[PDB]
Amino acid sequence: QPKAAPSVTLFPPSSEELQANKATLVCLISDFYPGAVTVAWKADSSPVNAGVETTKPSKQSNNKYAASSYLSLTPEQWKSHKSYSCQVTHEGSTVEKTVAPAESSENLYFQ
Repeated sequence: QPKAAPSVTLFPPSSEELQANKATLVCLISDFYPGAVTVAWKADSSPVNAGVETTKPSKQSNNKYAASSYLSLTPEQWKSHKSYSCQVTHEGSTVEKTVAPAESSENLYFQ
């Protein structure tokens, strides 16, 4: 069970939660340590740490563990920035990603 570099994938909030004034970030993590990592997030200027849920990992076809984190914040908080970044700690290594999600998609509106 050697070292495994985790993946980083940021996704926009769901319309279901958005409509109700809510946004939950999703961080896809695969091919990493055996359920051993550090959950961390980064916002526009103010970095995040607490208020994030972590679901138990799961072995893959290659025995590689896969997990994901969820950030609990308002829809306006994320909407303030163009894209979010998910910090993934591994073997003493931390990396973040940045990508702006589609706009055409439905967002927080007057239900």
